[PDB]
Amino acid sequence: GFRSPCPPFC
Repeated sequence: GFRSPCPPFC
């Protein structure tokens, strides 16, 4: 379950 803005670039 990756998505913007997090995770994983938060």
